[PDB]
Amino acid sequence: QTFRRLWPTIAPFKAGLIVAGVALILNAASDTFMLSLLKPLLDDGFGKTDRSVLVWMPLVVIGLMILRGITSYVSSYCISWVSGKVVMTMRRRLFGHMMGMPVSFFDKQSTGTLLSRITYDSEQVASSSSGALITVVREGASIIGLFIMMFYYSWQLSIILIVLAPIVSIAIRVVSKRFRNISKNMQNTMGQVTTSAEQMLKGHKEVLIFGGQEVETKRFDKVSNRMRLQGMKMVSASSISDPIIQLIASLALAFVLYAASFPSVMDSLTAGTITVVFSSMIALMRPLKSLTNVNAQFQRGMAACQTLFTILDSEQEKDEGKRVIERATGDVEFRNVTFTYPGRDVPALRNINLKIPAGKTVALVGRSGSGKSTIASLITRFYDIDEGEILMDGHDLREYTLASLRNQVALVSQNVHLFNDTVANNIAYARTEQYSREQIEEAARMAYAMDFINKMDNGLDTVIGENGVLLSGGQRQRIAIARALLRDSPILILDEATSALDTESERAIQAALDELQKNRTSLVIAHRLSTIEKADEIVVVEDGVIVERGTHNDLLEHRGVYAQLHKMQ
Amino acid sequence: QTFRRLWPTIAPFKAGLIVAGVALILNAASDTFMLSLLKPLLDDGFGKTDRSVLVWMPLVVIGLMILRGITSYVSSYCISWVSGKVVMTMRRRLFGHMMGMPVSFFDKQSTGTLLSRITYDSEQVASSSSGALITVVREGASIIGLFIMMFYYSWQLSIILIVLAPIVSIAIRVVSKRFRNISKNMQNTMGQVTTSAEQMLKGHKEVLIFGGQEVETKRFDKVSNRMRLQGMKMVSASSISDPIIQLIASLALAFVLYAASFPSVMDSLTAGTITVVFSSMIALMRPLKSLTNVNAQFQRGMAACQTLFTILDSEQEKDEGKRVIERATGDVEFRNVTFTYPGRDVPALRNINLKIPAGKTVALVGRSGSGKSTIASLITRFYDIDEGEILMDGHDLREYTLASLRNQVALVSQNVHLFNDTVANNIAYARTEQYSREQIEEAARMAYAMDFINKMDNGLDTVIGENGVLLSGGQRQRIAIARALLRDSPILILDEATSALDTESERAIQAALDELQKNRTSLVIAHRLSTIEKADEIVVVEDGVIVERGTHNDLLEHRGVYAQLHKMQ
Repeated sequence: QTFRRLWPTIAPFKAGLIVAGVALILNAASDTFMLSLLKPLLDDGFGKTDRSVLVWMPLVVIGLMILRGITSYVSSYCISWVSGKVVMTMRRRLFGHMMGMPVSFFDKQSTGTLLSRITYDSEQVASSSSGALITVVREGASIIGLFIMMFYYSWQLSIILIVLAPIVSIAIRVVSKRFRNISKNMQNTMGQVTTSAEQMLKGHKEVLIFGGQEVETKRFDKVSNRMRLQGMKMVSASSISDPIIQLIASLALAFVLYAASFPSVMDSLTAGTITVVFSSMIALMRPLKSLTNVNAQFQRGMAACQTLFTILDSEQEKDEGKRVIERATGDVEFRNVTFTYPGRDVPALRNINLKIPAGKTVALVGRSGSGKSTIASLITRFYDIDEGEILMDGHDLREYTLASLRNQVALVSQNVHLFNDTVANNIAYARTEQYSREQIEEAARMAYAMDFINKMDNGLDTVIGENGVLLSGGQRQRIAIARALLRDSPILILDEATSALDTESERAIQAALDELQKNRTSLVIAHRLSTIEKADEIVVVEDGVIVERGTHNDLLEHRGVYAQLHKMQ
Repeated sequence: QTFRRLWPTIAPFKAGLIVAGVALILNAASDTFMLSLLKPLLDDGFGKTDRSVLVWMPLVVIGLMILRGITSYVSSYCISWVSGKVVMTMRRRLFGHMMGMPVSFFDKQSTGTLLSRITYDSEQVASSSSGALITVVREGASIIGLFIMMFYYSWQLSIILIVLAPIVSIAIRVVSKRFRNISKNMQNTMGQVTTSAEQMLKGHKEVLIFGGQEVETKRFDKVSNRMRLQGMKMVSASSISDPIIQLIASLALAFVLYAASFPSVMDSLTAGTITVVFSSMIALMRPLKSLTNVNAQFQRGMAACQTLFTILDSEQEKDEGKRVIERATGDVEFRNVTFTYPGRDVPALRNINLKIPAGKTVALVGRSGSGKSTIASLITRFYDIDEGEILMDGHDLREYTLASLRNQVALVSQNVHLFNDTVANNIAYARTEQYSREQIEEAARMAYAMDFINKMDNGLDTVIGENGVLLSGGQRQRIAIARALLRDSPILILDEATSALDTESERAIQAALDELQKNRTSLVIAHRLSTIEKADEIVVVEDGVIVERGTHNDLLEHRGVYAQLHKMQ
């Protein structure tokens, strides 16, 4: 169905398919013709000469279905490798859906969407490989059991099991429907086990540090019991499906009783051998069980790949296209640009038409919490949606090829999202192309005895707590400055990094980058006097509105806000 | 084996066990006695009177094994519910292993250890339920097929299939061994898929904000291909196991050829009916396939519950026991206490014997990054290991019942670990017992127009980005102060929370808590003049050593460090 758009994937796939199918074909050859042993065997009194070739053949056929063992295995390996590689493909590509998602909403929720990957993934693997393989094995045996019976034995007897097979068919049909539905929406509901995992992330150290130890327990209570009884729900749904196929195997098998009874009532036939055919009948219902269980388990397979295609696709929006911006610095000017993240809530910026040149490194100012941060995601184009619009350098903000554009600017956030790392990465990361640890060594050392860890330089291969845990804030803070010591891009901007820092390496890095980078606009906020005197221009934009700008020295008298800023401290 | 310590879990379990077992017993009754239909059926020429009761019975037996359908289902539901509830139990309890782990090492790594839960969990469920249930169904049919053959038919024929069954036994034995081993260490190796998920967490927004878009791809390259070819590795290992049981079903089934041949060579018997018994032989090898696949899949089951018991247990260390500390404030004094997190690296604190009373709220000072933070985890007893030792109030730090002890102090970290939240939690969380939103309303409002979000108070039910994303830093910072507006405990301490804050609500909360809490020692660091004048005592402890303390006013001349601190800014 949708399975038909599963179908395009690739051709060598088709090869493994044919491999397994013909394999089962050769499961069937000696199960049916197995009956073509027992069949003439049993009737003829074996005589001796008949007993001769008879007693001879089991050696042969036994070599034959043990052969069917190895062949079966072959096809198993091949198709398995096929299936696996398919999973591989999806996992990456739809990871290109999730990275393909990115930030604007992908802000909202994180690790629920995460576990989509791992645990909307693995069980779909198992269901795919296991389920599919076990399904295939079945119906060749069943089918052949029918056909051999039908024409290869008897025609009104054909009418018999072909009374079964259409009706049987519609049975698998309705089962496939009701159940593909129910357990489909099930795994939809189990994505809330992914919720569970997500929240139990959010445990981490926090409750531990308040001493709230029993609310966790409550958390796994509400969701865990719900989802676990949920599992039992669909297990009972499964063993409910096994009857509905069994009750049609009860009416179907029962119709073999009619087959058992009706010629028995009036036999135009010789029972004789064809009695043997009934053995197949027994064998026929033997795989029955598996299917239900299988299908249930396998139903999973169709289902999340389903939701991954469907629910997984959207929004890597675009770029009009260009080059990179050269390191030649543009000028940052916007027109009537304002936004707020939520909804009907009015834009957090009141409104603004940006203007600055580059080479003017201006002190940005506003009382915090103000969406003062927004310009970043704005200017970094985290948000394309623009009330008012931007052509920077006579060409619009969104005409600029994505990374190449973003190769205009780097930044330090209000805070740090970092890795477990040695010197290896979050310094050397920014663009790994230069990892040179001469160049990295002293390049980070351009944060000037951030090279110094405490009375030490770290065993430079020693990895860190992901956000830095293993020591107090300063050094990692300085790292968060250090990522910008490397990549240079036609404009750079930094903010609020100084949190626990000393004033020393702070200011020395101020003038240091000044010297280094004069001619980019470098924009920043401070609660300290640090840049607010020395930034070659000053601007105070508070909340979503600019109160003032120009040279701060004008603004100590011109307003009281900056005055008191200094005047207090 | 270890399965024998799986065994203690509970009794109603035993009930469901008996349920399923006797169930399969009644699968078997009419498969064997099914042969006890075909058997006398086929030989006797049916006559009519023989044909009468014969053609009669299929109605009966067909009602009987369709009965076996419903019975089978019953036992399925019951045992399933059993298995599920067992999983539930573990998931919580060993979550009490992981919380049972806590911080000291549990610092080191987070979300790899995480996915242990979800994806060392779910597949173990599937393997448990599915695998176990499918296993049980098998050997009752096999066994009975043997026994009915052995004594219920023929004794030297007993010798036949009991030539099989011991040898067959040792076959399942070696399979169980080699494979329990190999796929056991496999899932050990797949816990590195949990690694994968963990790192792809660490993608989140960071690379996105640098523009490093192709290193991710590399990350799923190295691990993803490895683990996926790893899956194929154990799939091929499985379909390698199916032969080794098939080659002993090739030698075993082949020994049925001997059974087929040897009496055929010289028959002391009447073949006749007992020819029919061979049908069972065919049916016998029919379940064969499943086991291998099953066992492989099921092997998973033993395995992580294995590693969960084993690898999951340790360290909720202890408490000597006491009451809570009363809100009556102790005095914080240590003896020769110093530590550093890493290894052979010498303690980050040089050494210290703490002393302060409570009611003295002292300005703690040191250049940051210095392990200045450590005292927290120290004093909060995140680290029991103490070079030098502590009896605070003549009774040791570790004599104090855990939370109750920690009910002496609350704190704001150097940073924020928070939730998606409305007003609902991270303010109201601290101890949910008072969520009172009068009391919460103005209790958080004790952060004084932190009540104010921007020109607004949030729709007070509006949840936030987990770390607060939806607006700039200030308000959530103030929240991180607000968690301490509620819980009071015989001492409180706060640090570095003011990061983007204004000075206004900062200082007003300073004196506000002063007024409110005088008589606890309240200890803090600042890069601002804020508390450094007004903290009723002053201490500068830099790096792992105390340089100075007393009244700062003594220390502006007495050292230059504080002087310049002010004197610069």
